[PDB]
Amino acid sequence: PQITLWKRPLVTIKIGGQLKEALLDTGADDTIIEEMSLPGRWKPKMVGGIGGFIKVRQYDEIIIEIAGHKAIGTVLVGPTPINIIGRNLLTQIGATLNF
Amino acid sequence: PQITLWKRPLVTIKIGGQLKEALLDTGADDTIIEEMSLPGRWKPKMVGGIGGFIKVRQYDQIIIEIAGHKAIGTVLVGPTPINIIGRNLLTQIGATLNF
Ligand SMILES: CC(C)CN(C[C@@H](O)[C@H](Cc1ccccc1)NC(=O)O[C@H]1CCOC1)S(=O)(=O)c1ccc(N)cc1
Repeated sequence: PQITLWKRPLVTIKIGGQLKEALLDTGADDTIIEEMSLPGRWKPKMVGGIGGFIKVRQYDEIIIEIAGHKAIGTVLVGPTPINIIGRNLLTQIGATLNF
Repeated sequence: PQITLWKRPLVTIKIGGQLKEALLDTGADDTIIEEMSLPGRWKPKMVGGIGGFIKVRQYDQIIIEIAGHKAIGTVLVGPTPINIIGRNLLTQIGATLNF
């Protein structure tokens, strides 16, 4: 699809067997999802931006379906105020910014 | 242009005759730039990011060029990790997300 930016570019995703809403975010280097259980090992990471940093769990090799497009990569899990699909997975679904 | 997302989508902007670098951020509702002088009056604004909400200065009807496209609109000035062009000005320059 072509998504305009009059409103937040929210899409449905499937992760961990769960349907969620997430923001398509070209300003985010990596994908971050609100607290949930994911399989496998993880390591701690700090991510920050406006208002400072938060501590997250980094899970690798996670499959996520994004508006019907499947893609695999690292997913961070932590107390994000919104679910964010960052560049590490946007590239996999062929997302571009056009103007 | 068509901008892929393998690297951060950084572009040149011009504000007040000065060139700066900024991030095209579909996840940002608002445009926020690092401390600088802008003309006119400002109003208070609370901006929410990954770490919480912070106080910034809101300037309206500011002329800004973004990768050679003209925009005139609201610019926030505050503690940001990088200059961010958000949806308020991305819409003006006709940017869309495509996949
Ligand atoms: C600040 C930019 C450079 C980076 N962030 C992405 C931004 O899109 C971020 C996304 C977001 C939306 C709403 C609430 C919370 C976060 N929007 C943001 O702050 O909007 C502010 C700035 C003006 O408008 C409002 S991040 O969330 O800190 C982050 C960093 C690292 C990764 N791996 C993932 C996310």
